[PDB]
Amino acid sequence: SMWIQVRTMDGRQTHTVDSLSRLTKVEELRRKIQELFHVEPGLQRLFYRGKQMEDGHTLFDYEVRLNDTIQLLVRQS
Repeated sequence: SMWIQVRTMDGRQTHTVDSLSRLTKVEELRRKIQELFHVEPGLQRLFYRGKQMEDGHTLFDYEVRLNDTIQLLVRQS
């Protein structure tokens, strides 16, 4: 069980996502992020240490650890 921070690329908005496991899928993270930031998954692009995060992969795949941060960019289209 784990928690991570999601912060916008501009720095202005941040939310903890919790009740995750290291096996959580990126697509599932996108859905959690929608509830908190109100951004449809299709417009979310997620970055971990500058690397774009892809569906089908887990947090463990990206080596994300407890309370690490991932960036959210919101596309216009």
